[PDB]
Amino acid sequence: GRPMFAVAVNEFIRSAGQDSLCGVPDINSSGDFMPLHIIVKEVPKVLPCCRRPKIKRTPYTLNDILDEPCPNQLKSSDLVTFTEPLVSNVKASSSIGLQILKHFDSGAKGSKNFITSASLGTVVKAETIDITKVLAKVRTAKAKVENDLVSRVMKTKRLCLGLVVETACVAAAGKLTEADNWEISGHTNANIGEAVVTATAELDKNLSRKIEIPPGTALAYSFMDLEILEDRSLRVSSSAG
Amino acid sequence: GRPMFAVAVNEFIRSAGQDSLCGVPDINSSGDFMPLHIIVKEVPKVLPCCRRPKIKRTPYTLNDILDEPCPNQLKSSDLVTFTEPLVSNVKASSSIGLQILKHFDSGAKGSKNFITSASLGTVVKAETIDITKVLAKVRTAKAKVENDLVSRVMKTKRLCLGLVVETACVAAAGKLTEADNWEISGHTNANIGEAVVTATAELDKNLSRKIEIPPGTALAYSFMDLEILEDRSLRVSSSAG
Repeated sequence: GRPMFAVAVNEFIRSAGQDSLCGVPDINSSGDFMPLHIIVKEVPKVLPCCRRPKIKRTPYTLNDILDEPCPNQLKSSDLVTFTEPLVSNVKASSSIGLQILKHFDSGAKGSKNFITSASLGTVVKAETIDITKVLAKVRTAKAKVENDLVSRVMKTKRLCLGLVVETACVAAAGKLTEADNWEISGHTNANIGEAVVTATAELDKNLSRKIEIPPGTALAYSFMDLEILEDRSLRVSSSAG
Repeated sequence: GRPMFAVAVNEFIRSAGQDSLCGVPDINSSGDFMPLHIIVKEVPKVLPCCRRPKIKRTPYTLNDILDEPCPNQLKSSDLVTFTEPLVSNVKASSSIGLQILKHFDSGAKGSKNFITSASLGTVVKAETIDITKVLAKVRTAKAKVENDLVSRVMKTKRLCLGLVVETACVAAAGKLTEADNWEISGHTNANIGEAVVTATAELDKNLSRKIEIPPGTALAYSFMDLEILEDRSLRVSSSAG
């Protein structure tokens, strides 16, 4: 489930060829990785900034963080349509493979690999209506010290903020989410509601698991590093992941 | 040159589909990114572990760092043969594009993109003969406090070490390097000495620059994080970049 979703996510990212893309961690968290949402990077307390930071969802958006409002309207358009499954092999010993084996109650009966097949259908791109206006607000606004995330970020040096600016999602019939503020898009001829991932034991075709990826689910996203300066002003920069 | 090499590197990495791969920064540094070489990650003093670390070549290898020797023999084999050029577009405003424009003395005469074409020929994979034996030595050996890199790493918390374990290189007729300790490989039917990258002004086909990538040049590599514990013992872990 959560590992088989990661298979879908990794497959899309490997096919897209964009280095900046980050994977969405689970289906349940999808809504937290839409444009204008805020993510946090916290570097593990054990490691001395010698490990990649851990990226964590938050419930906040940019407007929860700015002293003055800012345009929150988003748009979505079709990005790619996969007409064939994305096929890979996962070794049972890898992190993903052990996670998958957890779902097989009696084990995989000696299988050393899982054959994974991800049918993604139509994937769409969500983004702000006018990224220029949002960047302009970042130049002009200040951070609300009232905000608890803002306070914690300004007092701690190990909390770093990220601003999601673009998200690749599996298609939906209408609005991708109800919580975010979407322009009314179009009813294009696309594949909706058929995204599915399967994993099969290498040594038993009848030993498989399968998850549906619900319409609208975010698969991957790109974000900008968001710095809060000591005078509460802001600055965004392009990240790499 | 250095930007057009980065075009080659990024093209290979985008084609390979391995998330762990890191790009070699320049042709001149290639030898420092072969298996068993040591890299350093230093996080910028300005950023509070909120930026990706900067990866830096060093002149050291694992045996410069261990108290006891360790097998240093490497092997190489053919990985992929590109039969067609890898074609992309670089915007003149991007970091890579401005770097490329520096090489055009009078400017690009208003061109907003560069058409880049990377002919990589046969790319080979360099790796240790027996990674198991090297990991075993990492489990058993200690770090030489005599070593200046070792001392600096143990006293500072912002210096992190990396151990290169696999390198993708453009093919060579014989040994990829003279400095490293290679087994004698094979004289396979491969394309050697034809790797070239070109960039052309979008608005003038007669305005171009071109670099040759010398046989044996490392393009990308994967590394393990190498930790020195307070008791001078060691530990490696898989990285992601």
